[PDB]
Amino acid sequence: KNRGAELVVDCLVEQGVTHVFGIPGAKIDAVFDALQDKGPEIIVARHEQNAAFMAQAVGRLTGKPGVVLVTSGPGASNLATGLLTANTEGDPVVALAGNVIRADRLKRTHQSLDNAALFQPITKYSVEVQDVKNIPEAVTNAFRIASAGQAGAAFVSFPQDVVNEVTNTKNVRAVAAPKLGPAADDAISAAIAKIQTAKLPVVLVGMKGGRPEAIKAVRKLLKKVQLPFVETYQAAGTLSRDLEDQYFGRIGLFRNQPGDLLLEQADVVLTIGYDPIEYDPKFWNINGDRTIIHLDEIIADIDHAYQPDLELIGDIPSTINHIEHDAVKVEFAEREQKILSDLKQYMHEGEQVPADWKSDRAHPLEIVKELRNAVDDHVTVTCDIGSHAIWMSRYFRSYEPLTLMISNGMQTLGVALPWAIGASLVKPGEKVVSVSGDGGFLFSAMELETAVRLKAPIVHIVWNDSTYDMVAFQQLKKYNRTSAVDFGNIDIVKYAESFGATGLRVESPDQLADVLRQGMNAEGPVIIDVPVDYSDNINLASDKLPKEFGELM
Amino acid sequence: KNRGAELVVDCLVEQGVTHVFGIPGAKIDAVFDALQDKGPEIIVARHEQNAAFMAQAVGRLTGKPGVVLVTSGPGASNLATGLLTANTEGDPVVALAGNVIRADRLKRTHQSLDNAALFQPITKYSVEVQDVKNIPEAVTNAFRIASAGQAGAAFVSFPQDVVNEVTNTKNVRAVAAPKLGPAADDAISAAIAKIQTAKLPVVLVGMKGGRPEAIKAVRKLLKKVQLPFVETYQAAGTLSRDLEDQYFGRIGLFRNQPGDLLLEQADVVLTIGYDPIEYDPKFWNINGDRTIIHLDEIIADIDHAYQPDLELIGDIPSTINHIEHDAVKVEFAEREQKILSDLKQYMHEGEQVPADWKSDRAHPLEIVKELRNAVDDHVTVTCDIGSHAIWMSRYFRSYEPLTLMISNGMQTLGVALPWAIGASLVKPGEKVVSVSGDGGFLFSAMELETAVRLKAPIVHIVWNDSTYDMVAFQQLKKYNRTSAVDFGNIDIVKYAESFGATGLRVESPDQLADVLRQGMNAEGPVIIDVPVDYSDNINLASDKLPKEFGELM
Amino acid sequence: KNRGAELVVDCLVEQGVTHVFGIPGAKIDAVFDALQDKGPEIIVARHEQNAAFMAQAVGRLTGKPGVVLVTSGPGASNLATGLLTANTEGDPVVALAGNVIRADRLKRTHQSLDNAALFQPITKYSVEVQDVKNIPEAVTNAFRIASAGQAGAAFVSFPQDVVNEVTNTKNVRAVAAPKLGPAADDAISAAIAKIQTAKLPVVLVGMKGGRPEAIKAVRKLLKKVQLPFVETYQAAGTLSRDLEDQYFGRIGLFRNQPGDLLLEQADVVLTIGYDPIEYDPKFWNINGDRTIIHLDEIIADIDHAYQPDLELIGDIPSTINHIEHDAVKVEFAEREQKILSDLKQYMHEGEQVPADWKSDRAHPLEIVKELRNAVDDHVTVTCDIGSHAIWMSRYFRSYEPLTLMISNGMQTLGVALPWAIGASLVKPGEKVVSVSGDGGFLFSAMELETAVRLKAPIVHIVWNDSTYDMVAFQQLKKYNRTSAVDFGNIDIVKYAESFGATGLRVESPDQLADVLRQGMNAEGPVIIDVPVDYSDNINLASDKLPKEFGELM
Ligand SMILES: Cc1ncc(C[n+]2csc(CCOP(=O)(O)OP(=O)(O)O)c2C)c(N)n1
Ligand SMILES: Cc1ncc(C[n+]2csc(CCOP(=O)(O)OP(=O)(O)O)c2C)c(N)n1
Ligand SMILES: Cc1ncc(C[n+]2csc(CCOP(=O)(O)OP(=O)(O)O)c2C)c(N)n1
Ligand SMILES: [Mg+2]
Ligand SMILES: [Mg+2]
Ligand SMILES: [Mg+2]
Repeated sequence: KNRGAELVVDCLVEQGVTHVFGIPGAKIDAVFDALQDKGPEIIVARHEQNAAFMAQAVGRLTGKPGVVLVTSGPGASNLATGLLTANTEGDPVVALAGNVIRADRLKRTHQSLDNAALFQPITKYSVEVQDVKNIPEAVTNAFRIASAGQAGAAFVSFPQDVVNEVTNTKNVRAVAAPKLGPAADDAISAAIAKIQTAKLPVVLVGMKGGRPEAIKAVRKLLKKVQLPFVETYQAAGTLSRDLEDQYFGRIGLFRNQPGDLLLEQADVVLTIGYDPIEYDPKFWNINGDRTIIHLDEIIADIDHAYQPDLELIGDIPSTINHIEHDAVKVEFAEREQKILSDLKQYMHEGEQVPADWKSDRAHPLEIVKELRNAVDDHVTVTCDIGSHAIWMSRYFRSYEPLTLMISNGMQTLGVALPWAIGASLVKPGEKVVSVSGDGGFLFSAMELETAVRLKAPIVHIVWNDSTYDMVAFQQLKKYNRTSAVDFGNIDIVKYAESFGATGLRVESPDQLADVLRQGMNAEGPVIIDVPVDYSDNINLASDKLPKEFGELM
Repeated sequence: KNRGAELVVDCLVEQGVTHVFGIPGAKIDAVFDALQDKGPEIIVARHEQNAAFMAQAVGRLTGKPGVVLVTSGPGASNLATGLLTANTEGDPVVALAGNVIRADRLKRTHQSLDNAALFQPITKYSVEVQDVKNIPEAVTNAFRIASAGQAGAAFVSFPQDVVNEVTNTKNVRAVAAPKLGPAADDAISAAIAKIQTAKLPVVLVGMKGGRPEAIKAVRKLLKKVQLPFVETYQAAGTLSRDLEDQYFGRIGLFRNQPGDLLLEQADVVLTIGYDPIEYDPKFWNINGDRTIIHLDEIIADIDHAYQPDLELIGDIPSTINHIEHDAVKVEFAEREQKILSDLKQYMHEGEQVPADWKSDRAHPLEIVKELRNAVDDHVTVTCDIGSHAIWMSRYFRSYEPLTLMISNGMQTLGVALPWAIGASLVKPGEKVVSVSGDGGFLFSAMELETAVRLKAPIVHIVWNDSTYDMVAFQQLKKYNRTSAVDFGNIDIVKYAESFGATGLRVESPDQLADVLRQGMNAEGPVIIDVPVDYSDNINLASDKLPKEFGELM
Repeated sequence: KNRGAELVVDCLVEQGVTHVFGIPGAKIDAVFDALQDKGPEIIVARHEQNAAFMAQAVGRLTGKPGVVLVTSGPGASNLATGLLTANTEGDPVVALAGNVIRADRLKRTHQSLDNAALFQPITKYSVEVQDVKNIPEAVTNAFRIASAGQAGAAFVSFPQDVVNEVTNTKNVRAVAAPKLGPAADDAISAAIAKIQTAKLPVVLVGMKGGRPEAIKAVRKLLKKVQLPFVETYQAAGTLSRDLEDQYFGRIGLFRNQPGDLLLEQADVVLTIGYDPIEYDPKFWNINGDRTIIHLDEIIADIDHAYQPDLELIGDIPSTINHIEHDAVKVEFAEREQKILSDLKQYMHEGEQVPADWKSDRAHPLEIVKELRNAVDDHVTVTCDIGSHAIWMSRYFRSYEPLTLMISNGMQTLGVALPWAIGASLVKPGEKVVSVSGDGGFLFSAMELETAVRLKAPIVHIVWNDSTYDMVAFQQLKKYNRTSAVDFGNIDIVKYAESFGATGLRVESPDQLADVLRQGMNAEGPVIIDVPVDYSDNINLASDKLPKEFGELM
């Protein structure tokens, strides 16, 4: 029809977008109309927050920007947290939003605000198009900027008259953002030299080390050089079953893990795609004096506790390959071998249900174990935020890239189920597993209607305790009292059923394996109610292990 | 304990705040701890969005800022829409949010962002406190600005170390924002003179004419001077059964109502507390030279279609009282009486179900009528956004200030149920009615747990059609096709039941009266499923009436 | 012609603007072109900064916004300090700036930036017009907001294509911002009662008390009730020769003046149009409980040291008149008479050159005295920032509204000379005196070419010491050493002459009176070089007086 709206759809077509997540409204209507003629499939969301989470999941899983499309005013403002989350967790997302006509842009008029100014602090790129001619340029740059390292959120606002205006404007080529080359040669050489001369060189795999191509490169380096390593939460899946012996767990949240003690003992740390948001360096880079090699697609943030002696800036997998090719196996002296062994044993003890445990409900580690054992390595598992997520982030092994998805920048409640829906669209023919607490579940559970409507093969595990627990035990640790953490319980089975989904319940802890398998074999979306005992949770913040290990040394 | 957190709580105590809506988190924990010792009762929300909506309703109902308290990062960013909606709909709200420690404010660290920069474009006042001493000043000023005409949102962010820091800083007195005097005497005199000389002076009652004290003054003026009048949606409740003959209904959305024709025929229009966001002056102030008198607490926005001949700026009720005191009854000539008379007849016809109507579902006007007949004058009714809300906004009579609440600034989906919860807390012991479509219902339906937890006597009416209808019929008018408006239906009765609420269904249109009454007579929260036939909705945007009236003229 | 540019000019004509200060450039050309056909006279500045200062002076002097017109990029950005200064000193200014065409607004292209975002934090109103039809609305609203209390800066940006676009858009009426009524009667009565019952009530005249209409009202109040009073620097001109006995000087900068001690001894303080930027309440409102009555056009800022017991909010002059009408003469008991008398003696001693003074250069007080004696009451005197301005702000009497202009919000160097040029344009045919130090002189001395071109009868007094002295003596008090306060001297006489102006020099202190008079009797701009001895400056910050009065008490 030659409107600005058609230019928007044309960009989405050129970009290879297959799904647009959105909710329509008057100001953005023409784009939704143009999408009836051609373009990506519209996935109708039940809340713009969830459309944004779904777009985030697509960006994380495909490396190409998830797309969310909304109307003016509350349509756009409902995107705030979603875009903020994607923008701090390395996920490319392009948001497209309506606004009032240019002529009324300054007025007190229905659903008008400064769209661009609102998204400026929470996006890589936030613009409003004020001439129909500029649409293909603004949108194309939005895609490129969202994808370029470090990937993030891009926001483009369209005044209603701009998307409705008839124009003879041409589209532009979807010029793909090009990758950087590997880090400079002298820097690669210096890193190899730092690793070979080290008493105990260790690898810290972070956010951008968790991409598939980076994991593949990391694995070769780890196997050849036989470096011990650790994961941040978003680096989950770096581990392969072959590397279990060199693996020292997931660091984060509280400094009391074997990975912390390993990092303390290292004299050289090679960090890969490390965004410190996942775990501030003031937590691990302590004790004193150790070499930091910072390997990433962008330069490091300088911190009191993070002053890289060496920066290898460039494309991450290429850089890792250069190191791998010329580095040789590292030989450990006996002192360090013993250290590695002890930490490995402490690690194994940390993963066990306590000897003095008895309960009418499952221990978190029982839920983790049974879940891991009922789900194939290749199945994508998404996780929400809370005490369950501490357990999952630490103890749920993952062995394939992008099969354990966690919000570890913004720690945003409600992401798990919509992430799973985004995942299922990206992985047709595959089950997707989502895990949340009961608090976070209701943040986005209305999107279960979307899952049912799509007949998505999603299995949602709700850890049921009836509190905002992650807040609660930290409150007890600081103040010895809780505040605003209690709510009533709902019937999760019947909630599921009211949406036309399947609802299951682990009625007693011994039924865990059977019910989980039943979910994996059920038709359509499943919600599983899993009662959990959280009395052991305060130990997630316990300082026993760093003290024990300190006495040993 | 004497922390910054105690200073925050002391301010709430001095402000006379009885309820704080919020969700705790690590960064804002100390304030929630301090609220255990004293201060307002904490209402735990199931989403910060709903906490903000609840605070908005308290603000609208009480004239004192509703208070919402949230943690850093996604805690704060989830407030965006809530605060924006309050900021543009005249509702005083104070938001208090946590942030990361000052030393790390610039870092990539968990849940960190420029809180103040984010809320700057969508609030009257958006600040971050960087010294514990400044807390009582920042908070007190936030309350005053939130309350001062025109009322809106204020946002205050606290870095974690600021609220945890021990200090001997003194509280400040809660100096209440003072009301203004009436508009200048000469402006009042001139306004009276222009009204007395008019062939057809009419009153347009707007957003700030909808406050109890303003409605009280407005009614005396209307009664004595015998002016025809019209309401904006947020002026609902201005009407008394005694003023029905002077009442030409609610204007808004589409220019096709008797109220539009009244305004066109007027030679003098007195607007009262008129925020043009409810209905742009370009829609009604057309086809002819006409005198505009702007009575408000703030100066007017100048528009092509709104250039006031006179501005009466000052305290609204006292200004109206000065006019009422010296104005006298207006005498209509026979020509103008017939105009008024004909418009009243057109109005009556518009409120009727068409004669050739037959359906297996309720007509929207049957739902409006039966609902109104089942609800006592004093009961607060909240409304959501959509086609249902158009029928309610036009045809649901209200006879008391603050008994029909509509989002007529941002038009935000999901407000109705959380608004009903806020209302129930402001008016303990009273039923509160909430009305939504099936689309908007799921935007906020998770807050049903809160309602059940409080044993709130809320009765929620769901208009069931299975689409985003308001978008849909407008798409058909423009494009002769819809886009992205379809979703599946959920079982509303079973949805309600899973929360421990009561679910009812109008299974056939003849049971509407009984089922409504059954809801009004139940204990605890009720959700009512009401099937509706929307085939007449397209006529809501029809130009038939202005055309018919044009020929008559 | 009927482009957007013509709509801009039509707005200036309707506003009654007689002078536009500006510098042309490609992006804003059309407006400058349109100004050749009709509208205000263009005054070409030699720097946009100075164009802003000149507009600020016009706003302060006329109460109608000074108007500045600049191009895109560095044209607009050169306005920052000027607008920031106007915006915090109560001066109405409207800035009109160009920008890049809409299509290229997001590009790296010559002179493009987000204009509106830049000016957002430093203006009352900062907007960009994106549709030619919106021009008349945006501009008219800019004038009203700049003028509305509290007056400040409004900024409007025009993309080049918007102002070059041919349009049938109509102008809008220049609807003048309406006056508020006085404060409410009950607040007035209460203030009168508190004043009558006071042992020692005093008036603090502030920024918005310095307007001609307010001073006029203030004078009646002070005369009838016989209240002692003090001025802030921007309240200069409140004094008349008849009120000298009730006059306790100008407060500000350092707490060591009779006015501070007066305020301390007072039990009731009526502040008038008080913006605390001129002197923070934490300096004067100390050592004891006292009643604060806040009289202003806007609500007060609540501070630890400022919690008004009463707020009288409304039109300032009317509110004062209402007080004056019903208040009666205050009777002082002997204790208070002695306090007042003691303070007048201290005040009189403070205005004298020390007896032990001997120097080969003038004492600051000799310059002040001689200048005052060489300048008629009506002549506007503008002042810069520095040690010279402390002497002037304290000791230069003014007897007429708007005849001593000081930057007491931002304290901006360089204002004096451009302010004098603005003044000379507001008051054609009158001499204007400008006073600066040698440091601030060069901040804006290039505008001397503008003064010479206009043949403006300006006499500029340069206090010559060869340092940034106000910084220097303050550095010595804190650190006992200076840093970066020294620069070389220029030949001020030759500087003046190179511009085609007259340069004079006070070669010895005894020629002070005659050289100044020689400047006042000269034709065209004159710069006067006056050597000054700053060895007594450190006493401006001396704590001597408050200690002596403390011992006396
Ligand atoms: C949007 C948002 N609000 C608040 C928080 C702070 N917060 C962290 S964990 C938590 C509660 C988690 O509760 P739940 O989902 O039931 O999981 P559980 O800890 O009980 O296993 C909250 C409110 C957050 N991370 N995100
Ligand atoms: C947060 C938000 N998203 C989108 C819109 C645009 N919008 C206006 S009405 C409507 C659909 C309402 O559907 P429903 O609640 O089922 O009521 P119905 O129209 O069917 O009566 C939408 C999506 C909006 N006003 N607010
Ligand atoms: C734009 C700007 N830069 C710096 C300052 C800081 N400052 C305040 S007073 C002063 C000294 C100015 O020296 P001068 O004009 O010669 O006056 P003097 O003190 O020597 O009389 C300075 C630099 C300022 N007020 N404004
Ligand atoms: Mg829980
Ligand atoms: Mg619907
Ligand atoms: Mg100097």
